[PDB]
Amino acid sequence: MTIKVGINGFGRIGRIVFRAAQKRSDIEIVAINDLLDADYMAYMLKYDSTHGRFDGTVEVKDGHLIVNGKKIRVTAERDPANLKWDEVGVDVVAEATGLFLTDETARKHITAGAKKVVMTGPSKDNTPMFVKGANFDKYAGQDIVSNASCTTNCLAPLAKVINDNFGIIEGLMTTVHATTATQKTVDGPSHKDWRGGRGASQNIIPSSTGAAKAVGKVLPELNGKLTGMAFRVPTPNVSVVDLTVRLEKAATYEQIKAAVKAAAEGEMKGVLGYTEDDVVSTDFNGEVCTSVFDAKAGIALNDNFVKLVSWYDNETGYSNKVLDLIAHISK
Ligand SMILES: [Cl-]
Ligand SMILES: [Cl-]
Ligand SMILES: [Cl-]
Ligand SMILES: [Cl-]
Ligand code: NA
Repeated sequence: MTIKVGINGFGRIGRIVFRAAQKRSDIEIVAINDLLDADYMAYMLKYDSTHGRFDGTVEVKDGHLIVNGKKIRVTAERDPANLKWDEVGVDVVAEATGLFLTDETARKHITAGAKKVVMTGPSKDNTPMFVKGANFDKYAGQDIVSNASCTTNCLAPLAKVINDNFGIIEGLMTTVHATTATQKTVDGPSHKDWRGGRGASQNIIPSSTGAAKAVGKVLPELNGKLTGMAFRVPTPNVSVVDLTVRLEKAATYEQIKAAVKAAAEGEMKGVLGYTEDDVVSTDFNGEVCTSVFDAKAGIALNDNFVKLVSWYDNETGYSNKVLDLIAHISK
């Protein structure tokens, strides 16, 4: 009904999740933790290069934050066991620091008073992952879950539809992805990912992403049938997937369009979108759907070998689904 949420990590996702929460009445952010002074969090919230100025009022009082007349407890604990979430009545924690993606590390929020935790990234251990449009129904009361990755949220719903209707024998996917915080402005160090340390604005950078393989986990029926890679390009936000699949049942492109459009207007409304316009990436900046099929962009070699294209706002879509998952596990 009215779920109290605590955000750990006020980075890109933390902040977009925060903004999306203002527009929902069933969820309230009541606390934020990060290694930042309240006055600086206020700044990061008020102004955003990609999504413009915060629609609302934000002031600082007594080292805490006041957003639209509500107190938000601001803390700067490095170790999550000290967060004392129960003091501000937190039901669920959105773990968004990118550092606690295992059960033992995330479990600390529960030790600190929170009832459940939602990792805003794919889990490094086998913490179960949930993707709206793919397997929310599979949630089974676990107290710690993952909302997977932004790319998986784009791919899973589309793949599910395609597979349910025509059967995916095998597929390879590519995502042309926007630049992110892990990259560098100019050629710099990235010991675990050499290419990733190259100047982001000057290059097309190949990168790895198990996101395609991870679909196998949220959609068991596709386990071992998909995999892929990514190219990081110089745009600040919004990415796109290029799924190339081989189908069991023959289907004309017109039939595929109809299948997706049906899903978008029906069962997967709000998750999977459909467009026939001449769109470009900026047209999805701010998009809430996690996957928006681009009918005109895709191409079919034949009734059984097709290349499908779907857009996604890697910050906004995912952030909204984090909230959707929080709401879902709180039923
Ligand atoms: Cl806003
Ligand atoms: Cl999983
Ligand atoms: Cl679902
Ligand atoms: Cl469901
Ligand atoms: Na709210």
